[PDB]
Amino acid sequence: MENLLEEVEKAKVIADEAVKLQKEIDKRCQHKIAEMVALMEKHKHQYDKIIEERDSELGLYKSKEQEQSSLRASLEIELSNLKAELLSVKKQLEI
Amino acid sequence: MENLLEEVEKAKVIADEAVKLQKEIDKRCQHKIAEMVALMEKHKHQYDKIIEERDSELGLYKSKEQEQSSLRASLEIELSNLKAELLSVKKQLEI
Amino acid sequence: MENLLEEVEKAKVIADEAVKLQKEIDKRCQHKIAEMVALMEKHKHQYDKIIEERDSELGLYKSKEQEQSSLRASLEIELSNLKAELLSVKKQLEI
Amino acid sequence: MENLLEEVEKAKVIADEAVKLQKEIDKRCQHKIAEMVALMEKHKHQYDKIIEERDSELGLYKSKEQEQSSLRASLEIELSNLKAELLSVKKQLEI
Repeated sequence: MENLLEEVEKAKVIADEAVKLQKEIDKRCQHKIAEMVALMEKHKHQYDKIIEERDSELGLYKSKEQEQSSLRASLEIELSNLKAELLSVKKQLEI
Repeated sequence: MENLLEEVEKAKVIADEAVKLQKEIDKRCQHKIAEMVALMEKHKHQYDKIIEERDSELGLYKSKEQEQSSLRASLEIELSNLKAELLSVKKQLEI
Repeated sequence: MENLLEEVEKAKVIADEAVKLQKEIDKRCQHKIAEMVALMEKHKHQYDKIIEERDSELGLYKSKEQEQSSLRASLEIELSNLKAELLSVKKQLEI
Repeated sequence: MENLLEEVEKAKVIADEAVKLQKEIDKRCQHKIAEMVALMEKHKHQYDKIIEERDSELGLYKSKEQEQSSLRASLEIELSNLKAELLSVKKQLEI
């Protein structure tokens, strides 16, 4: 009759060990998901930082490219004015 | 005297070709930056999607883990009640 | 006649300033590309680390899930053996 | 005496339902980990693609920047040669 009592005790112990082991498995999987979510968050914030910086970057880039284009315009006008004054002196000498 | 005129023309042509080549280089670098920014944006949005989904995930997970724990509680109480009634029958038989 | 000399000097100065400014622009764009490439490399290596770890993870997970399943099997067999011995005692008492 | 039989049956049913629910939870967590691993893999491969392309990019960039520098050198030499021939003509005229 202690047969049944011992068998119910084994049922209890088996159930307990199975439940604790499944809790361990579950927890480990949850922690993996947590750490991957955190890594993704970190990367996402870094990309946000870069994309927010690029607007100020473009403002500065626009200022500099405008100055660059103005310089090219000046250089072209100057080589043209020079070629013109040379065409003038050449004919003054043709006299 | 056409020496100077031709030399100023070469200056013009060299300047023009250098300016167009530097524009090509500049544009290519800008397009690389654009495409990398776009890739980063896509990844960032995907991470946002995942992290926003995980909250609903956790709501569902909580409901299911609560049901699970309630079931374990029921199983423990039942094996205990069973062992107790067996301890009762065993003594009733000891008579 | 110093007109032309001064004008050629201005051409030289304009060309020099334009070239240095375009070098600055170019360099800044190259450095942006560099830093973004480095960030991508860092992220890529981190993902490599995670994906290489997950194989060992799965080995451990398999060991634990096998133990879990064996425990469930034991619990089922035990509750069945118990119900059977109870069906036996019940009839022994029906006598 | 059917009390114990019914109670063992309830233990069996509770255990079965708890085990199936924990399997569902476990599976859902594993599938989340799978899908996140796959997303990370996709991103990692894309970064690999970009970083492998940038080497050919740099080869082309080097060719173009070398041509650019050669052009600047030509422009400088030409404006210098021009200023020199002008300094020559100016003195020939000073006579």
